[PDB]
Amino acid sequence: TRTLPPGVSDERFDAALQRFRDVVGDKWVLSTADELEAFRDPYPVGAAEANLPSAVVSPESTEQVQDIVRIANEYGIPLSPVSTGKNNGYGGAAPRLSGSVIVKTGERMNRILEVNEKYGYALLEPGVTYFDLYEYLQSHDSGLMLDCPDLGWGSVVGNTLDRGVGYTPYGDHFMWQTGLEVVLPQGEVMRTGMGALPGSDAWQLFPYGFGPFPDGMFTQSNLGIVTKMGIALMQRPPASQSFLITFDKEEDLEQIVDIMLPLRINMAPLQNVPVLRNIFMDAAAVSKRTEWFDGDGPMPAEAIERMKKDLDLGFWNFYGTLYGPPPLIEMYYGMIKEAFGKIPGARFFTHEERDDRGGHVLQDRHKINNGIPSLDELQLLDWVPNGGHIGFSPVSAPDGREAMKQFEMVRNRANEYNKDYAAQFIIGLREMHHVCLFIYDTAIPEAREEILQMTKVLVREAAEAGYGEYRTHNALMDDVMATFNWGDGALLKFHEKIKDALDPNGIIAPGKSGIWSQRFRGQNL
Amino acid sequence: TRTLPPGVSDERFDAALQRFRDVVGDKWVLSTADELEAFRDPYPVGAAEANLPSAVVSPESTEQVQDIVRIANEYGIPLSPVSTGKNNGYGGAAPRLSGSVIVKTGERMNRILEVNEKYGYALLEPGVTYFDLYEYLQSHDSGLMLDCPDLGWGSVVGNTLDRGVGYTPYGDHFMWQTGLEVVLPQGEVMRTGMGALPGSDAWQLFPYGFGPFPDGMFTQSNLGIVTKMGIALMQRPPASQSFLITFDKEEDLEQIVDIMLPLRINMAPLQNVPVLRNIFMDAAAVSKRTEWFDGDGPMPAEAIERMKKDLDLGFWNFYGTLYGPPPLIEMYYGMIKEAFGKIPGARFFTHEERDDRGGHVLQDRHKINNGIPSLDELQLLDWVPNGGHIGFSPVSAPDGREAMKQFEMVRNRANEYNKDYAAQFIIGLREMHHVCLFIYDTAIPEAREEILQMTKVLVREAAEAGYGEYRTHNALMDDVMATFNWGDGALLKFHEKIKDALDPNGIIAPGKSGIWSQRFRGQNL
Ligand SMILES: *Cc1cc2c(cc1C)nc1c(=O)[nH]c(=O)nc-1n2C[C@H](O)[C@H](O)[C@H](O)COP(=O)(O)OP(=O)(O)OC[C@H]1O[C@@H](n2cnc3c(N)ncnc32)[C@H](O)[C@@H]1O
Ligand SMILES: *Cc1cc2c(cc1C)nc1c(=O)[nH]c(=O)nc-1n2C[C@H](O)[C@H](O)[C@H](O)COP(=O)(O)OP(=O)(O)OC[C@H]1O[C@@H](n2cnc3c(N)ncnc32)[C@H](O)[C@@H]1O
Ligand SMILES: C/C=C/c1ccc(O)c(OC)c1
Ligand SMILES: C/C=C/c1ccc(O)c(OC)c1
Repeated sequence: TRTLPPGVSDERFDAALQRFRDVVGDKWVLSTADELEAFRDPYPVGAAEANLPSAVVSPESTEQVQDIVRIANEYGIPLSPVSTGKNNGYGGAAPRLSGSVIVKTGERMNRILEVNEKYGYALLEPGVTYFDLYEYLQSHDSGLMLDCPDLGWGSVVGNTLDRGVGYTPYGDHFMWQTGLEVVLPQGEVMRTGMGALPGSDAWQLFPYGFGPFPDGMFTQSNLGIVTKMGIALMQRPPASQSFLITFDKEEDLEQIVDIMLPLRINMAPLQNVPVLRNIFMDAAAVSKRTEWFDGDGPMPAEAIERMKKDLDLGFWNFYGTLYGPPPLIEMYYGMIKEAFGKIPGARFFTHEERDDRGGHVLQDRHKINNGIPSLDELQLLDWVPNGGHIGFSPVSAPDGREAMKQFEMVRNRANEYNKDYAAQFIIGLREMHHVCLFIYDTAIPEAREEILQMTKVLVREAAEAGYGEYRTHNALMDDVMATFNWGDGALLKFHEKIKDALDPNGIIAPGKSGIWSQRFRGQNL
Repeated sequence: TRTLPPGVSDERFDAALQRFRDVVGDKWVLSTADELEAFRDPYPVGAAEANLPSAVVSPESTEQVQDIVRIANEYGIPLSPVSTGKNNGYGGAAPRLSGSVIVKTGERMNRILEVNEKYGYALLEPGVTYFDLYEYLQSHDSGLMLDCPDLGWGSVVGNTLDRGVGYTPYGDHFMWQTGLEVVLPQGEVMRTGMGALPGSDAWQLFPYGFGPFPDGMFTQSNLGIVTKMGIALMQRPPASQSFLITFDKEEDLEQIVDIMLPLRINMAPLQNVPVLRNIFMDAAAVSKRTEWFDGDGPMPAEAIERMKKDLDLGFWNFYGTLYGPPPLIEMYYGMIKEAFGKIPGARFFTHEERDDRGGHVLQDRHKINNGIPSLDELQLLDWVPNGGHIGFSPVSAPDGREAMKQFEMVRNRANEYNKDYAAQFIIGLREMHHVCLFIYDTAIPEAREEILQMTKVLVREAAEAGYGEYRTHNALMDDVMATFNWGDGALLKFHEKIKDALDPNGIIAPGKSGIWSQRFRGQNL
């Protein structure tokens, strides 16, 4: 049947659609079943249908966004804002609440408003992709570099709004976000920071402004539709060098992490955001599962050994980058070798030293860690047919015992539900994002349901061990928010109060981060 | 006459006081005229009496803070939270709204809850001063260092909650804040970030947690009473060196700033937060005004030259610190000399090369910039009798011309109101906090009034030129918030909406940052 917003009739939904067309143009509102297929989660989770959009609206400007918001308030139509809608692993462009209208800001609001070479910043609309900004920087012979996630087709803005991550020293996107413009849930427009001071030139210079600092409240949030965002850009260093350290054993995880911490916490000699990837992650990037194993169930030990040998990789593979004058690089690299060289079986390779298939990941990281966006990691989804992934993404202390515990816990369930567990620890100064990608066949109802049930188990079991997720998929948002229930669910109650105050009609992305406005609470969708 | 909360009778106040004594104990509620004299602003602004507390309550736990808040809500009594109450220049411990009860959290909530050597952080109650944490670190032979403002008697927490600043690489306090516990305006308690996850070890490891990120909303804010805060701590480097560069001309300001920017924006060779201080600031630190000029008006140029010559300082004096192995320090100092040595008249001194009176500020910065707290700068307040100061603190782009225009704009009004303009530019990566301290005799009603009128003029003039303040005094909060009125006052309306939703009875620090809850709006308070 036609997907309709909750509580809204065919007839009223038709009238609302026409008003959206009055604002944006007929070509810029999609509402047929065929046209909406493209906006389904590409990596669906759960057997049953879920996260169904009712329409897609593509506004050209902040004023059109305002008008759309006003219409949605009058009709009681929920709006789900995206930038580019490439949140794959977490839902793609699909709304948490079925029946919502997707507001695809990035389709037409895709301008680079300013790149300031002197002060090292950009001012962006939501449709500027990493590729788009890279092209700009290259075209203008900029001395600045961007910080990108693994896939360059996402949005500088949109990735930041979900507190996404990259891998240069500017890898904490939200840290470097400076100023934003947002349309609030009843249609009012607001600028944060120094941008609230008319005529200031400091909107991208000083993030805080005056008074309570609100920008974080627009991240992983349903408090508005963001229309402009600033971000600091790092100066490109004079030289760089990337390296891979292979570690032979699953059980080396503990020592790897413990040796890493003292080298990272001061931002030297580990200057970039290191990643520690398991052999499933690296093999999926360069090969299909049937190259190593075509039986049933989890891949046997002997098959794991063949991936390692054929690709010349370890069970754990550490990738980092160094920057600066050549002698600084050499000094740092020497320190890294000496430290991690304690682990029996450790082998080191720079980006100049390996040109082979297994080395493809190191070459990709050398691009990414130098702000050169890439789509090479899309190959991961060829690991099994109709491949998809979901991101289960607990936070870990930068402690080997903790990391090992988390690894063992996830691996036990992955094996039990027959899903391959590819791991990427993303290593900050004092924490790691432990990204667990389960790669699966999206066509098969039981695969999708095992994914859902396995990840619900892992959310709960992680939380019982004191671990929480940094980011999650539409299907897990209620379960993850339910783990952050210190003080009798104080955090969620606080969010809901602000939600209801700013969005009295319950319009913007209901259910994002488990935050449902009053009219939807307790309805279980 | 007895100071009472607004619309609260003598008897209703006496009843409240009793309820507060029941919670905290008799000794820990102050309510006599002369016990309250000590909580008046030490540097009063304006001729007329303002910012009068009705009582001070000193809780020993979060549970007590919750009960005090519940009592206040029942009675309609405003509560103005402070940590140590040393926000001198901006109000001291005094409340914005006369008749509020000061909640002096730090008197008895003064425990160092954790200092973690491995992960480099502290979890703190509000009463922990910089001197307290320093003593802890020294006693335990820690490898960590703290980051302090110029006066060590403040609160690690309280300073961060007003987005205050220090001078090491960790000098953006709010940037390094990681987790907090807050009592919300009806008495609910909440932990942010990973602290919301029961049993997490990552409260001080990963700041954002899950969902909308709220910690900024409790800074320069009246949304709660903070009871615990975490902060990252830097590893002490193996060596450090501080330096002074003196510049001879008032007109050198533009070139100093333009040369500085490329050396600062990448955190090297200017690793620390540089300060650029004028001769008035440095002379006040070491000498009284009457040493150089006796006369009620602006200091003549010949007296300025005498200050410079006797103290062997410039009109502009640049202070920085370098850290790391001794060869790194040498490369960076050499670069700094080569760049700033292009300004005619520039002279360079390390912390080993001055033992004279004018060198005293260098020695003090060498402490501060190494996380060694000091109160030597209290000498500034001896510039004139009964000395006080107010901070007029605009943000500047790191542009020489902008810094010069601000300098000239402020200097001109200072002349007109007969106040000396002491300047300290605090230089971030992409912005400067341009702190203007006006030092005056707090005992002369007319001087307190000129300070008020002058600074009201400066706020308006600066906003007409596109400059806003990062932080301000109780007397200026409304005027400063009024400058940030892009989009017909959008930012303030947003803040009011949240305030009213969290604080329906209008209890917590009414008027902080210009944010008044519903029962107080449109009033002359
Ligand atoms: C499958 C996968 C995913 C992945 C990755 C590797 C693989 C194989 N590596 C990643 C990495 O290195 N770092 C990282 O942060 N994420 C990584 N991913 C996940 C995903 O690809 C990316 O994060 C991607 O950049 C996110 O998608 P996009 O950038 O297109 O962002 P979006 O879908 O438009 O928005 C995400 C959410 O943010 C909120 N949002 C977005 N725009 C707005 C506006 N304008 N206003 C309000 N809120 C907005 C929404 O919640 C939206 O859903
Ligand atoms: C006169 C002066 C001041 C000064 C300075 C040099 C001189 C000569 N140099 C400074 C510097 O280098 N950096 C800096 O940040 N400030 C400097 N100042 C100003 C002042 O001395 C310090 O900032 C000082 O540390 C601040 O005072 P304190 O640390 O005691 O903090 P507070 O008065 O307790 O709190 C300030 C405000 O924060 C909010 N607050 C505080 N505690 C709470 C709790 N628990 N809950 C909610 N809000 C709280 C209040 O708004 C409070 O007024
Ligand atoms: C190789 C995968 C990287 C990744 C990093 C961070 C994420 O949140 C993520 O989500 C699917 C994926
Ligand atoms: C020497 C003055 C330092 C200072 C720095 C930052 C401030 O906000 C400030 O305010 C009174 C003072």
